[PDB]
Amino acid sequence: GLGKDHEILRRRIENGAKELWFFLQSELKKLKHLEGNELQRHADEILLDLGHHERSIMTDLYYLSQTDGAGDWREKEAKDLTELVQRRITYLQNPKDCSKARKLVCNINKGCGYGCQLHHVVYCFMIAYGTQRTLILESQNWRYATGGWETVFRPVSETCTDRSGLSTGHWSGEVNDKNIQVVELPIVDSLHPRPPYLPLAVPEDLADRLLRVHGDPAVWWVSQFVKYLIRPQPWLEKEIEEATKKLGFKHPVIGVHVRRTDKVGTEAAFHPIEEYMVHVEEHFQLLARRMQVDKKRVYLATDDPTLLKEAKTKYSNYEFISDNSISWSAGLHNRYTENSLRGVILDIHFLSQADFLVCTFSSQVCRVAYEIMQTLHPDASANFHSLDDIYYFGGQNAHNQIAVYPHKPRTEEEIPMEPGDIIGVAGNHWDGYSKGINRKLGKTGLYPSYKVREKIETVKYPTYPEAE
Amino acid sequence: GLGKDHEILRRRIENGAKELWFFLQSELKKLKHLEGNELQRHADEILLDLGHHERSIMTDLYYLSQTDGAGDWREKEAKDLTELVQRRITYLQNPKDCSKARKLVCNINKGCGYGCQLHHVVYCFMIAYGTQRTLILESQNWRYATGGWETVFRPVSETCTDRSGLSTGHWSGEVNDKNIQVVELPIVDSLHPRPPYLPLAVPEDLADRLLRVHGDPAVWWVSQFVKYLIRPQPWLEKEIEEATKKLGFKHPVIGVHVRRTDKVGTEAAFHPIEEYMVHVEEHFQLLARRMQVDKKRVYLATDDPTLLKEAKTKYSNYEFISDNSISWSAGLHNRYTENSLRGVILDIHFLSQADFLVCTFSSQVCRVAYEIMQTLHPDASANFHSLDDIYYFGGQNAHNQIAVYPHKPRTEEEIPMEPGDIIGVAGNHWDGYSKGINRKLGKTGLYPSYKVREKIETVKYPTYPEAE
Ligand SMILES: Nc1nc2c(ncn2[C@@H]2O[C@H](COP(=O)(O)OP(=O)(O)O)[C@@H](O)[C@H]2O)c(=O)[nH]1
Ligand SMILES: Nc1nc2c(ncn2[C@@H]2O[C@H](COP(=O)(O)OP(=O)(O)O)[C@@H](O)[C@H]2O)c(=O)[nH]1
Repeated sequence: GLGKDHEILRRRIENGAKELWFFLQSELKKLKHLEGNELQRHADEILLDLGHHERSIMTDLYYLSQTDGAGDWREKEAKDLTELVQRRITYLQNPKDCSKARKLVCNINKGCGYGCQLHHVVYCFMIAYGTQRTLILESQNWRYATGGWETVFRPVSETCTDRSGLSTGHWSGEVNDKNIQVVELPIVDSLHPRPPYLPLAVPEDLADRLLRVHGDPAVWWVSQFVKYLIRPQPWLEKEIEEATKKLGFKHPVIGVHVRRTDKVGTEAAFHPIEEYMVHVEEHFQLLARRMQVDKKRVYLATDDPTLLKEAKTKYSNYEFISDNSISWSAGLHNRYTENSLRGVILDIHFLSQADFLVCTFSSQVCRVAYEIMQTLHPDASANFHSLDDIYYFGGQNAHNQIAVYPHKPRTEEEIPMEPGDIIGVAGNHWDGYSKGINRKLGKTGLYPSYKVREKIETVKYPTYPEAE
Repeated sequence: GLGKDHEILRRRIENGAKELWFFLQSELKKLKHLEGNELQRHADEILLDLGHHERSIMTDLYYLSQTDGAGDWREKEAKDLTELVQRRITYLQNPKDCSKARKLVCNINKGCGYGCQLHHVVYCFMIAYGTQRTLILESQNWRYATGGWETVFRPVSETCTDRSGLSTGHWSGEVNDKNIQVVELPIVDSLHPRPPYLPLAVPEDLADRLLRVHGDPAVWWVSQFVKYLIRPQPWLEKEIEEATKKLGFKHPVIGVHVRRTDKVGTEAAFHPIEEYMVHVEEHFQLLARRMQVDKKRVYLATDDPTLLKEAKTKYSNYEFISDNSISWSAGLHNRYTENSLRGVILDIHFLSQADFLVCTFSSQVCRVAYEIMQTLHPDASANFHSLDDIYYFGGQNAHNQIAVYPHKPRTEEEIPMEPGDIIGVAGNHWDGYSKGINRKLGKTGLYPSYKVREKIETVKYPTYPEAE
């Protein structure tokens, strides 16, 4: 039948939202007959009260997601899917005869940072999976560690790591390469023609089961290849375990990635420590409603060695967990060394293990951590707050949404929408509005974020029946 | 396991609420840097936007309550519970040997109106059910019908309507009356001592099952005795069927009870038609998100014969279903007579069949309609908006709540609250705040309504196993 707690919680969520609406209607009407100081003090007081009121609703929603076996079922179903995908990838990557295997050769040496390079391999991997070719990762002279991938990670194959074959060619399309045994894939920006096995689409054979389980199936798919790629060598597995003990990493803990140095004034903006911490504080207030928070722990990953001292001074009621020598190694002068490589691998590891992630998704470092985080819980798709971009995968196809409720523009900055219009989302402004193009009309501008739904794209991937 | 629609909807409720919070933080920050007419225009625009947003959340919460068979299950369980209770009541009321049966004698001539008098009979009935006494209703000279209860309703017993017995006494307590066959019950104001079988408590053997099904078990329990009492005589049953056809009562329709005449200046205030209609319009806006509303219908029940015309000209886009001659029969100089009794019974009936009820809960007329409504759907506990009181039953024990989140008073009109404090609630101001007494501190004042939860009270009632 129906669960007692499920029904109490659903009714409490309804009633809490109603009480919030009652409160808002009364307070905004009072507010619009004030001025000067009294107007501003009341505005602030309303926001304070709304914060706690909204967090109690979120708290009941968290409980609703777990009652009456839901949490256990979601865990068992997520575990079952990941074991299936990993089992497929492993079968693909370990043919019996390497001399006769179809192969796709990826070169790690894209000229960029660790996250960008890791995502390059993921993109190679996703296309190899889609074309039923064993991924051959060539990583000699990898600028972080010229010994190659196996400096930190397991080889991507136990049986087939050789690039030999009866015929080799540069990628030219799935059909043309039908009978070519070894195909060389370039970086995505040089890829012509593009195949369908790219983010943010998901395999159509997994799409239905994924909706039952995960809030963002596109990231889940990406993360399955990240999971396989970062299988640690024995020594790295030990380094992570030793770091966990030495740093005192324990829960609850919130991860904060503050990207500075060369990202400032090229691809992203400078963000002061206070802009990250408002969301850290907001989230610990949430956690405190459902668990006791002995100590407010923040794992701080940054390429600015001076930030740790600044944060500690400004937030003395927080315990900042952070490896300042790792920060030093991320500086421009030492970035492309093995010591630095392991610094970022560890920072990304602990970022990914946190209960919540606050950062700028414009940085590949945070995206990797967010991606890995998906492999650690049934549905961690919402456990982040980004100060700029929404989730994206460099080289993805167009991210589209579908308008569900009509919108009449109130200013010229807003675009109109009718239920069913394809909206190409460029970003969420985290203020109730997103920016995108209404492809129906060809107009670009702002629209209310709640009035659209995600347009999840599917692709016919192989399902590797033999892997069972 | 978990339903696909259930999970999509829960996540959409979460995101919808997140986006509402993002919107409010942005818009309230903007409001506090505006003044004058500019400030008032933006505040009105924000409220329009918020309304549509809140209803999209409420709509999804509605859909959530129906997915994966929850509606069918809720329907079947509500039917079993009422069939069980009615079967028990019918067993209690119809002993084989009336001359030997324990009886409780109730006199209908409490000096008040029909709703108050019906609830007096409910109060007698409830105490009779708890003490395993057959209810004996004495209704001669009823101010509404000199011929008594059976002028309109069926006798409360088919086998035992005679007050005879070997001993008789005035109420003096279940223990002192253990061996007294016939006990005479006064009105609740003169009841000494009080037994446990009064609202808002519910029977402990039903309490868990009612929480799975119903949002206000106290009203559900009351409604079970109302349902039994208003079983109609043949002439009145046909009268109801003919009024339905003649008035064009069909769905969707919203019931509006406007109580004036002698209630104004004594127990309630005058409320203009506009005040009821804002909530009528708001609920039709909600309904339109999930269904096609061909016409916006209102069943107007009122004791002011001049209102139907004013309402019709003020709301030319609405269809008003009303019996103006019933409104006239309710006039002060002619209210206590059968034709008027018939009028209020039909008015209450149609109010109770509406999809939503807008009224003043300070009027017993609306409370009766709200109670009957609980017997028409699995869970209609929330299908109302009162302009003044919350639900209450005349004579009920103290309605207490339990503070769940702490509260520091911002003004002197508010009371402090700590988790666990017992709060005796006087009312809900429908603005985010309630009024009550923090019984721990002995302070009266205002507190945020969402910070408390309802303290469901249970009583050990007989279960009448023999009734199966
Ligand atoms: N250890 C560590 N290294 C960082 C951090 N932020 C940036 N770096 C270094 O700078 C590089 C940034 O390049 P990339 O991973 O492609 O991410 P992006 O440039 O921020 O988009 C990383 O790979 C690291 O080597 C940090 O918080 N910790
Ligand atoms: N037919 C009809 N009678 C009404 C209406 N409002 C009030 N009355 C009459 O006035 C009485 C009001 O007394 P009561 O039922 O105890 O409720 P209350 O006085 O409003 O709290 C009703 O019982 C009716 O007899 C109405 O809308 N329709």
